[PDB]
Amino acid sequence: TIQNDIPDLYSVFKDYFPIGVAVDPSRLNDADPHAQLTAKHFNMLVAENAMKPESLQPTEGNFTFDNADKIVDYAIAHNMKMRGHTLLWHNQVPDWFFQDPSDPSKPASRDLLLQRLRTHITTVLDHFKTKYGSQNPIIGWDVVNEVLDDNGNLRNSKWLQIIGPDYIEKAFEYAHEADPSMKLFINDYNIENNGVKTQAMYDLVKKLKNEGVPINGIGMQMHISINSNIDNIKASIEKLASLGVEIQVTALDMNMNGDVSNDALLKQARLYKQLFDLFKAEKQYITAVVFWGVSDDVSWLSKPNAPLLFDSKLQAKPAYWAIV
Ligand SMILES: O[C@@H]1[C@@H](O)[C@H](O[C@@H]2CO[C@@H](O[C@@H]3CO[C@@H](O[C@@H]4CO[C@H](O)[C@H](O)[C@H]4O)[C@H](O)[C@H]3O)[C@H](O)[C@H]2O)OC[C@H]1O
Repeated sequence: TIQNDIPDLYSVFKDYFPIGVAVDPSRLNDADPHAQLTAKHFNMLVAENAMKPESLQPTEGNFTFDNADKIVDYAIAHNMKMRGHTLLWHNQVPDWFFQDPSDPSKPASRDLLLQRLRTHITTVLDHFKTKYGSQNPIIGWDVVNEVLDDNGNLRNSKWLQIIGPDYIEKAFEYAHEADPSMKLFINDYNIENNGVKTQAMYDLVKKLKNEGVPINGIGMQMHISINSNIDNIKASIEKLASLGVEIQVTALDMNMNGDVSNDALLKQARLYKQLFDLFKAEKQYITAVVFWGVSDDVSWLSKPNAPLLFDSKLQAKPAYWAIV
């Protein structure tokens, strides 16, 4: 059971930015404590998995929007905005995209893969626009996810192998053409560490924006750890923000490296407080902060862990109280 009388988390940040959360469609019923926690504390929602490519077009032409729509219906019912995650990735994407349909032992051509990407993006954005219209809660999409490798080069996924480096620009062009009302993001992890990947994200967005690619924002996943350096996060935000794009913290959680002791929870609270003070300080750039999961028991990190503000019993942790 949840604590009904403690402060609604997002309300603490109303003069700064929406606070959202990634959810599973099976945790949205009124009587479910995870759904109670979701509606109480967040004013923004993201599908943890239901809007990924395999979740929306498992086989060619066979679109499966029921789970995504269940999440959108819930967001509408609770007056929450949404982020769309994600139109292109190298995981949770079906193999059929990359196969020649007459000979599945061979790869699709550059033109066929680009056409498939255009059809997927356009169908996905047109589905939400035609079904929900002005009530569509989605304000933007992660158009491409994790396109850099950890050395800062372009990740050599099947998209890069078949099409070449301009597949990124093309995804943005297709999404902008389908729905020019959506803010378009490039999303990635490790770009908060102020290392080679941060520099590479800055370089790639600088280049694509100067070429007229309609990129509106950079999504910083923020899968940080109990040992993360706040100074590196602040320097990454400043560097990426200098491009004149919005910054959203899209998938925040904290890896405890197996240490879930009471001492570690107190260290986690001090670090989360510093992190949120930094986000507030950078409110002129940051337009959303989203946690990657509702509570520790449903976090995607392997066990043992304690990554979020609500524990495995759905209770507020020391980090919740430090932030509010
Ligand atoms: O048919 C069933 C399968 O579909 C099911 O497969 C599961 C699907 O969930 C995978 O875990 C997900 C991996 O993505 C994580 O989100 C990432 C987090 O990192 C970045 O922020 C990134 O941008 C996000 O997309 C999700 O949090 C996580 O749930 C899982 O690995 C896979 O096995 O398996 C069972 C079948 O019945």
